[PDB]
Amino acid sequence: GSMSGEPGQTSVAPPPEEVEPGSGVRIVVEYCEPCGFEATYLELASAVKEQYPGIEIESRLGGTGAFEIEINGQLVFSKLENGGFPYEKDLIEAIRRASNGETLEKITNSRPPCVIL
Repeated sequence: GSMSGEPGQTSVAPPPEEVEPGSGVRIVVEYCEPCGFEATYLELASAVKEQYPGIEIESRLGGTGAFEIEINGQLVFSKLENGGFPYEKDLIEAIRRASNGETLEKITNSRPPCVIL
């Protein structure tokens, strides 16, 4: 298939009021520090703080070229399975579904880790 699909439709804008309604979650981007994946964790760490300054997003270790996302310290969506290509709405809707107080998407882990040759 193609990497493209549903490009950016929204436009830019100035810094809105200062409110952290998304407070109530602890994001934890698990990635291989000693690899060079920070380029992605820093590109969002500057946009996540301007959105939800109330939450708490820290950096943790993964293992090797990994990017296990943990909206609440628990892997809910791996990047080594899909192939990457995240979404600004997928990284922001994490706390919106977690802080909601309702069950979130879980994995049964009935299959091995989708490798890549």
